[PDB]
Amino acid sequence: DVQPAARGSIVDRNNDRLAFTIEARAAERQDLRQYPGGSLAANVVGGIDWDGHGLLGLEDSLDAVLAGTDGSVRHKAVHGSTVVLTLDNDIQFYVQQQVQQAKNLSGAHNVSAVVLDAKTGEVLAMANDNTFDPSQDIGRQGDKQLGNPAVSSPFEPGSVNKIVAASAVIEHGLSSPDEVLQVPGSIQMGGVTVHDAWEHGVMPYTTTGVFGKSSNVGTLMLSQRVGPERYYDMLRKFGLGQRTGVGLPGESAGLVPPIDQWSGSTFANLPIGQGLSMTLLQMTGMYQAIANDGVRVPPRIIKATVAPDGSRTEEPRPDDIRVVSAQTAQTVRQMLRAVVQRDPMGYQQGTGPTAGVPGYQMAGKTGTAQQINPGCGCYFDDVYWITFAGIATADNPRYVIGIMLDNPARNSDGAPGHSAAPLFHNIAGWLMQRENVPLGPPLVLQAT
Ligand SMILES: *C(=O)[C@@H]([C@@H]1NC(C(=O)O)=C(S[C@@H]2CN[C@H](C(=O)N(C)C)C2)[C@@H]1C)[C@@H](C)O
Ligand SMILES: [Co+2]
Ligand SMILES: [Co+2]
Repeated sequence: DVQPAARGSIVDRNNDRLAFTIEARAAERQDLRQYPGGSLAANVVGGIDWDGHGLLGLEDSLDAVLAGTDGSVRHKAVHGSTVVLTLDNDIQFYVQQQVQQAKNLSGAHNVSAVVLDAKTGEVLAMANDNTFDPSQDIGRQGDKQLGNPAVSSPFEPGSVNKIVAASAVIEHGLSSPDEVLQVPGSIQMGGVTVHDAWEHGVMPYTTTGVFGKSSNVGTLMLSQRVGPERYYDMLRKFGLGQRTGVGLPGESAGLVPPIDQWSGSTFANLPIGQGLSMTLLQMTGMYQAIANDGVRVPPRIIKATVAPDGSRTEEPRPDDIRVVSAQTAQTVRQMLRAVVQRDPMGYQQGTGPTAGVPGYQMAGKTGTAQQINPGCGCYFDDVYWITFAGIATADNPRYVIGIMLDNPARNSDGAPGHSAAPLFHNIAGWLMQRENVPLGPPLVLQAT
């Protein structure tokens, strides 16, 4: 009497299959969910329950689309639609493997990475270490990552947030890349004292150098020119504190204190990336706005759905959001090249030279942010999120990469330190090579 719907499949942007169903026998007939990639993108895809309905991930959140509706006799069975993701399995597989061995090498508790298409904001890879395998029983995998931290688990971004300040001073005409500043080693601001990560007297950093060397004092001086209201406004335009709408269950909104509630010291913290939280996707989404000539396209991971007859409906495109002008966005991309610039004499070296890839105009930003000690309700001294976000490339934006490491003891490649810059190098360089992308004067970070 019952006519069963056949579960639809989940495929990547090139119709490469991630999840699909085969017919078997046991209550006699029995559908078997196949995951040919094992753990590949399982943070996104999810897994099935014993009854063949989704248990978690997109298998669950899109279950209605994928399961269809059983028929009877007459009511015709509505077979499940196939879901096409924006993911590129080749990119996802490379990125997911690099994330796992950045975790092993660095000693971090967890690692995640997001790659967005620069122009559309489509999610090309989203990965975390320790990803579970939905072809095996989930009750055997308590030691595994079953979820999707890149959207669910916010963190404080540290100096990667300084893209907001850079964008605001350039957009409002308050400074220019070549302005020579005078940056003391510390200032008193809103009742507190902010210090640069290195002791120094007054340095003649250019505005480019303030972000290239990640000077907190320089960042806050420039942020004083912007003001709290224009700064908070730019935070919101970059999409912070708000869900992206990417189409994945468990998305966190992060946390941005609304301006009417700031304490006297909020403005001394937010511009350098403390006192607010965001997900890795929001973080990467900020750099996508600058990559896309100032126009933020909220990221999306559903590309389309295919009906059982074979007809294809594209997912509707989210509306653009103008954050800064194209001229401003191009200026910020060029400035962020200083972060990855090498200088043997040290003077004109950024904080992330290992993130540079010779022959390409890589641009990016390093971050280190203290975490909150759960017992004192205060910051740890020596527990950090490490972050990096960057654009490949400044002159031709194609890819946007965001990375977070939860408290590594070493670099992402295993050398002493605690930088994610080498992970960006690996991924960004590989994206250029695999597409045979073809290959000016040094930037001035520090004047005389
Ligand atoms: C931003 O994350 C903080 C400052 N900017 C940077 C930076 O982007 O590199 C740092 S961390 C810098 C690099 N590694 C040095 C170090 O002493 N360690 C190995 C821990 C210092 C600044 C702290 C901003 C939030 O203060
Ligand atoms: Co009827
Ligand atoms: Co290399």
